[PDB]
Amino acid sequence: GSKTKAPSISIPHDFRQVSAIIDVDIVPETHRRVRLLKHGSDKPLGFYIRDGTSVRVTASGLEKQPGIFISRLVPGGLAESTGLLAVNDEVIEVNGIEVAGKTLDQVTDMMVANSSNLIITVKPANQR
Repeated sequence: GSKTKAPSISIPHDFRQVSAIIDVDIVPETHRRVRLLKHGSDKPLGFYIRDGTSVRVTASGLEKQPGIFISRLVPGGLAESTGLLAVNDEVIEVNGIEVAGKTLDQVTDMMVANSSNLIITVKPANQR
């Protein structure tokens, strides 16, 4: 019963400026689909992937899980072009294939199998 909510809340954030990486307060998780369009040419666009230990706090304590991150970033590469993303950031998907629980070799192979339609999902580890 009753219709109690706040239907219309209005907190307008003024910012119609083109977003450039100004970093002070909190880096948003821009799930940036970095796509490599392989078409007659198969070049590393500038993003690279890493396999490393991500330390998380579980009920078992501080544990490390294998996670896919960025390994190297080349200036001119789409991941660098976004600016919001750094080598520290985490990888989630390749095209439409999740990389979680998969080997690095497998992730690299997958992105080559699907290089012409390669879209990589990365998520900022620049948390605050």
